[PDB]
Amino acid sequence: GLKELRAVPKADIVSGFEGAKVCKDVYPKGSTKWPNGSVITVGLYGGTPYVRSKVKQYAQEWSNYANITFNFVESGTPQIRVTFTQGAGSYSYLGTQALSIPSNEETMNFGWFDDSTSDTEFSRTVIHEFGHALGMIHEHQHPLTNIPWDKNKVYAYYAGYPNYWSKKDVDNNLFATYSTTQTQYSAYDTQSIMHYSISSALTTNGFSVGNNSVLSATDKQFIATVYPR
Ligand SMILES: [Zn+2]
Repeated sequence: GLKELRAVPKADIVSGFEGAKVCKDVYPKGSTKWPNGSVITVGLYGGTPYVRSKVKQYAQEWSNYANITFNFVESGTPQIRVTFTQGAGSYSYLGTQALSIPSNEETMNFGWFDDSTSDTEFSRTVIHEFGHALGMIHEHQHPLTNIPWDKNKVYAYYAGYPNYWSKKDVDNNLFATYSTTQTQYSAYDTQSIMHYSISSALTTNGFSVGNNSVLSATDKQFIATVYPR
């Protein structure tokens, strides 16, 4: 199979955020569009056969609309390298930033899948992370109220693997970024698979915001414009 990746220190994975389904922005230590028509190699590291089959299943949905294909392989150094490290959050580098990640590290992680995971949850989270793998950013419609973060909790969550974000890192990279609307679309698309989920595990009111679980009309149109036939 694939050569194993360097080990995650499971002590750096922060405990006590059970059922926190957070997409983490991640940045390489230091254009993201793939060449059009690319066939991108993907390797899966760990996970059960069931979980790995679901990832394949939903990732490849993007190719219905984009002129990009994912070739799931078990040899060499795949271009996208997917782990299943529990509790680390889910994430992907953006687009061709994957190609900047050392070969012994992952480029994508799914932090909460198991063999009881719903089809909708696989669809939502897999398509979403693969959206970032194609270069899409979060859609975030900033609410009029502002977000009621439990700042203590937010600091604790983002302090560990993979970000290792200090308090100032969190204030600049998280609160600042998500204090205003963020979009890649002309009109906002409440339906986008790329919407940024705000977990109630990180807020104070029980406030949460969720993700749509399938590709929107706008998602389908945008990605075909980026990667046309
Ligand atoms: Zn995301």
